[PDB]
Amino acid sequence: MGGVIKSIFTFVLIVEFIIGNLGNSFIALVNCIDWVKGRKISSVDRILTALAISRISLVWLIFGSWCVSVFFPALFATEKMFRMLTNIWTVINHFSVWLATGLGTFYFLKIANFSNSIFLYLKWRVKKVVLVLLLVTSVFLFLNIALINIHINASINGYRRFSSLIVLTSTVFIFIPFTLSLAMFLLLIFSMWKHRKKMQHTVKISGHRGVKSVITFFLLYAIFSLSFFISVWTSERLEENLIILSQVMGMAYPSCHSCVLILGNKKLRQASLSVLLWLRYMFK
Ligand SMILES: Cc1cc(C(F)(F)F)nc(Nc2ccccc2-c2nnn[nH]2)n1
Ligand SMILES: Cc1cc(C(F)(F)F)nc(Nc2ccccc2-c2nnn[nH]2)n1
Repeated sequence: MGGVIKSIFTFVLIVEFIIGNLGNSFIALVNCIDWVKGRKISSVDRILTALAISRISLVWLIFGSWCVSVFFPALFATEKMFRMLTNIWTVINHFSVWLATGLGTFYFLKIANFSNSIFLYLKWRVKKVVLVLLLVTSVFLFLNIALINIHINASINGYRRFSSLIVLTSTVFIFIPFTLSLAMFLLLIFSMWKHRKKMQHTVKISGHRGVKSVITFFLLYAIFSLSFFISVWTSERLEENLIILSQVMGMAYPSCHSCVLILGNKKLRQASLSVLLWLRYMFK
């Protein structure tokens, strides 16, 4: 039963790798092309391309880790790699997750409207707010690095793997930005619903159009949240082949969330449709 599970996990990891690579590469390439040929890019475009760069870095790191675990695994068994690779992974993943959270904050501030003066101040200071949020969050990165390093050092000292708790720490420190992003998304949905309710009563229908793209983000949130809920249960519930399971699980968000951005964004959606129609045309 182990062999079939391992093969299925490897295949799903391979498809995740290729899909994430192609999606993030498409995002970065279209943004760079539009930058080169005039087309003054927007702040959202800059954030999207930076996120794509971070995600391609993360997927390359994870795929290299998998290759090292497959080819000459003796190197992977070394403690030095166990420490260095996880440190670089946590740094890159923290930066990527908080960049995504910054994109969400930019959306929430730019689009949503409220009567609370604090919200108005953050709304009109949005550009400095997101940059400070990215800079101030570095304290979380340093604390995560210190905690993971001390935990692995203690585990090694006791030994002279114990990933059930390192993965727990990673999940705990990944839920922190995710909860804020979910709360902000719910707040924006509430704002849009209230705006449309108020618009449908006084103003006639002839006069919150983003609900069309809200459906896909809800699906992504649900799927990723279910996978993460399964993660904590599986970390202690059963089995011990967590290396491949964790290696595939940690690559879902940067591999699939990018496609959601592609469909949710008008520019990326138009680029995807143009690519599809160009593929059709060249076929002749
Ligand atoms: C591909 C790879 C290899 C390694 C390792 F080489 F360091 F093992 N780590 C990780 N990062 C994780 C990401 C998500 C969940 C868990 C870990 C995790 N497992 N063990 N340590 N961190 N991803
Ligand atoms: C591209 C796009 C469009 C829409 C729309 F449906 F409102 F138009 N919504 C989102 N999502 C968010 C919305 C608010 C706050 C944060 C996120 C978020 N968090 N993580 N990723 N995006 N994104």
